[PDB]
Parts: sequence; C-alpha cells; structure tokens
Amino acid sequence: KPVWAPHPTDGFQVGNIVDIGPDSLTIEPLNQKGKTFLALINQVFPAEEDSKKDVEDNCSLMYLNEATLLHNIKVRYSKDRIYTYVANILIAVNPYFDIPKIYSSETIKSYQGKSLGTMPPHVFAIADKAFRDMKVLKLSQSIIVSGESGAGKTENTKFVLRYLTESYGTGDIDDRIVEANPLLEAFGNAKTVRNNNSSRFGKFVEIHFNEKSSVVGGFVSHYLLEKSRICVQGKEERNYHIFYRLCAGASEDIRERLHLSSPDNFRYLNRGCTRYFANKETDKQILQNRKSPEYLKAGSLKDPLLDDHGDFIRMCTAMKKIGLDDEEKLDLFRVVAGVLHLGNIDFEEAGSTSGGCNLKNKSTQALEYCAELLGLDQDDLRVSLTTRVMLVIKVPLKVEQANNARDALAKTVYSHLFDHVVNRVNQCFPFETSSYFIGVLDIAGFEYFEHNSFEQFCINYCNEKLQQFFNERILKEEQELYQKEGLGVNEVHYVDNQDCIDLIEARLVGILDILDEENRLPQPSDQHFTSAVHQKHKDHFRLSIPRKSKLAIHRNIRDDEGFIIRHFAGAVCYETTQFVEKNNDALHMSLESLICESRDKFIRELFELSFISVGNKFKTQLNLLLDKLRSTGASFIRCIKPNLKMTSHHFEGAQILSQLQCSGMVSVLDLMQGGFPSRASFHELYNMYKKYMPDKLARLDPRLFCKALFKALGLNEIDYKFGLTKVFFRPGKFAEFDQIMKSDPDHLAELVKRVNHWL
Ligand SMILES: Nc1ncnc2c1ncn2[C@@H]1O[C@H](COP(=O)(O)OP(=O)(O)O)[C@@H](O)[C@H]1O
Ligand code: VO4
Ligand SMILES: [Mg+2]
Repeated sequence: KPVWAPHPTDGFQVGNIVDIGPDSLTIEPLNQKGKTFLALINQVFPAEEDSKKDVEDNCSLMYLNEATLLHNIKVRYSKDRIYTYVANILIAVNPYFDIPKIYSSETIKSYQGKSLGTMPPHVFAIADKAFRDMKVLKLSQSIIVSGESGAGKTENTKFVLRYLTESYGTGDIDDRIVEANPLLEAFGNAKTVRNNNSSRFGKFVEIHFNEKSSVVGGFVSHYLLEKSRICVQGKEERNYHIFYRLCAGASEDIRERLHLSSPDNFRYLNRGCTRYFANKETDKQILQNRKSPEYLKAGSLKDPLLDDHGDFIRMCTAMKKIGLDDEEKLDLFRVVAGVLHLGNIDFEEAGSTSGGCNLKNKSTQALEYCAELLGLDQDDLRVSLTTRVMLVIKVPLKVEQANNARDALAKTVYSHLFDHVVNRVNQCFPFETSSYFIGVLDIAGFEYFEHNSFEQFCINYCNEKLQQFFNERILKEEQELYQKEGLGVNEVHYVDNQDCIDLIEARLVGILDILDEENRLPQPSDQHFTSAVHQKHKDHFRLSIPRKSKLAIHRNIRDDEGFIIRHFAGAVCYETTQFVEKNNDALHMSLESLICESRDKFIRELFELSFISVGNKFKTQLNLLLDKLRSTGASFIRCIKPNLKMTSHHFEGAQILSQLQCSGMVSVLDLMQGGFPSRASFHELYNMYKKYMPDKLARLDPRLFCKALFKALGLNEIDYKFGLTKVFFRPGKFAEFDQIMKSDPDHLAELVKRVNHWL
C-alpha cells in the first residue's frame, strides 16, 4: 500500500516501501519501477487510499498526519476550494484569482444560520458561527485571521465584515462598515515585494450589537503605521496607494491646484517603483502627463485586484458613501500633495558661510507649493528645516540634518493624517452603548526581505504575540480543559514561542528596553545597542549573530551590525542601523510648533531630550488588544500563501507544509483527532429544559436527563463523552451539538416532547 515520503520541493511524494533496513526505508516512487531512494522511518507516512478524494474536515481523514493534511489541502486547492477545516478552525489557501460566485449575495444567504459541517468550509461559516455564539453565549467574539504577508488576511477580513453586515445588519450602517476598508487601504496599504496590496498597519474591526443582536455601530482600532515608507522605498515597492491613485485619477483642475505631476517628479515616490497598476483599458483612461518614463517604457503593473485609476474612483465613491463632503475630500488630498512637495525641498552644503546648508535653488517652487498647501510661511519653513535652536543659540544644520528634519515633519504630518482618517471612519458609525461586539483582527503579516530593518522587526514581533495567543487558546487551554474534566485525552506537545516574546519584551533586558535605554544615552549608538543585545542574551535559543545566517548576503554583516531572531515562522536577519532613530516617535518642538501654528484650520486640527519609545508604545497597545481578545470567544482563520510568485494554480508543497508546521496546525490536527471541540455543562443544559420537563424527567439528575435527551435524539455514544461537569462532542458533530443548545422555546418543548415519547 502506497505511502508518503519526503520530497525537497513537493514536501512529500507518493511511493511504495520495497525493502526495509536498520534505521531506514527504501521507497519506490509511483510509476518509477527503476528508481528507489532512502527515507528515515519517522519521515514516511500512511496515505489515503483514494488519492483524488478530499474531505471537508481534515479530522475525517483515515490517517491524520502532516503528509495527509498537505495532500488533502492540495486536492481541494486544485479544485478551486481554498477553504478546509480542522474541526472548527478554518484553513484558507490564497487562490490569487477571483473564483466566481463563492462570495455572492446568494452564497451569503445559503450560509445563514447553518451549523459548521452542513455547508462546505467557508469564511462565511466562521463568521456565522461567531454571531451565533455571541447570541447564545452572550459573549463578545473575535475572529483572528493569521498568516504571512500575502497569505490573504485582508481579503478574508473583508469577506467576514461583508457577511456579517449583509446578514445581520440593519438593512445604511451596513455598507459603511464595508466601505471603510478600501478607504483605509488607500492610506495604509502599499506595494511591497510580497504583496501588491500589503497592509502596513494592523487593524481590529469591531461590529457592535445591542441586546437583541442588532448592529448599532462599529469601531476600528489601528496599530503602528509604517513611517519610513512615507519617505523612501526600495525600487520594486511603492509608497501608500493614495499617492498614485491621486496622480493617476485626479481631474486636471485638482492636479493644477495641488501641483501634481507624474510620480517620477517627487522624491518621496521616485526611489520606488513609479508605475501604476492598470490593465490595457484603464491605462487609456490615465492622462499622458501622469505617466512616468519608467511607465512609458516598461508598461503598467498587472494585478487581478488593484487598479490605481479605478481605485481612485472607488475611493471617492466610498468617501461619499460614508459621508465626507467634497471639502473634507479636498482637504485630505491637499495634505497628501503637501507631503509630496515637502519631500522635494532639497539642501546643499554651506559650510564656509553659515556652517550649515541652504535650500538648493531648484527647490524654490517646492518650498512655495509645500508652504501654500500646508498653510505655512515659506520663510518659517525654510528656517525650521535648516536651523534649530540648541543648548541657547540657533545653530545651522548640516545637509544630513536638514533631510532628517524634512522627513520627520513629513512622517508626522502623514501619520496624523492617517490617524485623522481612521477617526473620521469611526465617526461615520458611532454608538453610545452596546451589549457585545464581533471583532475581526487583521495584522501586518510575517515578512522578511534581503534587508530587514525596524519595520520588519515590529511587524514580526506582532505576529509572534498572535501566534502565542493561538497557542494559549487552542493548544494550551484546550488540553488544560480536557485534563481538568478528566477526559484522558493523549497529551500533545509542541514548540512554544513565549521565549521569543520574552527576548523582545522582558523588562530591562528585553530588546525593546535595551533599545529605549540606548535612546537615552548621551551618545546613542546602533552599534552599542546591538552589542548589548548579544551580550545580555548569550546562548539564548532565539538569538544569533548575522554571520550564522543561511543566506550569503548576510555573511559580511558584523556582530554589532545586526542579529537573527528565530521567530516561530522562521529566522530573520535584522540589520540594526537606524533602529535608534526609528525607535523615537517624538517630533522636535520647532517642527511641532511650526505645523500646529499653520494658517489652515484642518492642519491645526490634525495636531489637536524629547523621546517617545515606538517599541514600547506598540507593546502597550498590543497587550491591551490581547486583554480584549482574552475576554472574548475566539475563532481562527489560518491563511496560507501558496507560492512566492503571486500566481494561481501553483501549490508549492514544501512552502505550504512549512506554514502548516509553523502555524501549529499539524499539532492542532493531532490534538483534535481525539479531542472535543464542543461542550457545555450538564447543569446549564438541565436548567434550560427544566421548565418544560414533566415531573418524570425533572427528577433525573442533570447528567441523566442529558443521557436521555441524547439517546432520544438518535445520538450515538461514540460521538460524545461525559466529563466531570461538562458533556463534550467530537469533531463532526457541530450540527447535533447546536440542536441541543437551541434555546428557542418551541425547540426546547419539541425535544422534551421527543424525550417523553422515547420513554
Ligand atoms: N480569496 C481570495 N480571492 C481572490 N484573491 C485573493 C483572495 N485572497 C487573497 N487574494 C489576492 O492576494 C492578494 C493578497 O491578499 P491580502 O489579503 O492582501 O494578503 P495579506 O493581507 O494576508 O498580506 C490580494 O490583493 C488578492 O489579489
Ligand atoms: O502583505 V500583508 O497585508 O500580511 O502586510
Ligand atoms: Mg492585509
């Protein structure tokens, strides 16, 4: 009988064991009567007998191992079924094209009120299950969407919000919650090499409900907008979409008023890719004077979803749908164009004269446009960017320092604009009180590149905490409940990642605190910071020096120029240059005073050793989020990126297997095969049917009424198990378990009626 054996790029391959030896197996790959190869015994797995079949729940497999899990998800993917369960946890493999109709209004309605198992695996079923648990358990809910960059977290987050608003919404508040997202994507999403539409901030979106489970409003929390991208990008990346939507789609009147032109004309865009997303037809809708030479030569960027011209139109519709007037819209655009012009203010050395620098003569217009759009005096701005009062005098800044002042001001203005946008979105659906919420979490996903800096460190830190919460809720607490209730479920061990979080966040000697301490030294040094990190974490399993990397490009990074963190999702080598200055969130007073005293009302509203730790601010925000998550029932969607090329129909087995392992899903499948995802207490069950019980039943102890109710309901006893205080149901029995929990008086009387008859 055929088995699964290792394969370097497919993960596993199918063959037959043809001989066995001391500590190995000899495998003959299917249809290769010649060749054999050797495999360790613990690396060969039994395979499903039918290789073309799939099951909707991986718990239903004959053999439950990492190789069968991989293959089952693959067979489904090959048939455009991107969703599969492991009990009540959803696995979602990015298709990288739009599969027709699977998100239609019709499909939405078909999922309404259905139990897990009675419809195909779908994100819609996860959302419905959260709404039902909310209602029945009287308990706010959270849906955690996880995965690496480009796995599909954001698309799925939008499917959940759409499902919930369409299904349980009022029937104009809905739409508003949905249209908020494309609006925030404009300001906080950008092309990176992993994702054409990468989220460069984390979000938690809360749909709030009253006592009768009707939507009363929403609330969007936002976490750590990436700042450095505002000013510079790698050549295959872009700044936030809004810059290119505006350049591509603005009317000529708007382009004139804001002095826009093709993206190559702005420093804050032109180190990056200056090409638009467009297809053959949308290209023709963009005026020639918006196109860069790079665009004219190389043509447009292709994407199934993004279209800068078409996305500008949609973003303006979305603004009008949530209630921004044309004045608010133009204000947003003006500040955006002001940031652009700000970045064109360039500096040349003037050491022999002032000892500092002057503006380059060519930057004259930029200074003018910037000052006009930001309502500042040209001279005030000139002076704030080229000089600074210090300790007493007023000293001329060097060229490098003026650049930093220019960029720090640009980062803060744009950051405050983004903050204003998110707040404006919460204003479009406020509420004074609510009973529960369903929150959906969508973070920036695990990412690494040839060069990794502070941005990737913060982002991967946030993925680390999330994975830990999954471990806590699913692998730890679940096993603690089985034990506490005496179920004798075989313990499953796993590698935990709390040590990685400690390395980062522990008091005084965590990376975040060591970095903070560096910012407060007289001579802050990235090198000094990094040495201290290595020194205080000797032999720590999650830390290494860069030269131990598996990649050659890292071989020449000195010990004090970076470190490797061994994240749950994999080793990442960070280069520490700029960590110190990137960790400071504080804007110097001169620049703050400059922008707070703008002539423009709107800009004033943006703003209502100086050092504010970005790292510890972020930590504090995430711990509060986690406290909120712990106070809820949690559902999990694990997104999987099938390949490194953004193509459809290219399942990379080894890449996918690696993510199934790192996400803990192989461990979960192991625990679940003999676990009990559904349960409720004997007493609460009894107490709920009590008032409908004739005396013959009421007299039974709670436990024995349950046995009667289950036996009357045709329920087989392989399918459940009585613990100390709770009864537990196995995977595949969600429908049967939901019928038992149904609290509808007609339903309760009907089941009691069935028990009476059964006696
Ligand atoms: N279910 C899906 N259907 C169609 N396209 C998808 C789906 N999920 C992801 N994609 C594509 O993959 C890209 C990346 O998805 P996204 O949700 O932005 O990833 P993440 O947020 O996890 O980094 C999307 O912009 C879209 O093109
Ligand atoms: O590419 V992502 O939206 O995980 O940041
Ligand atoms: Mg996203």
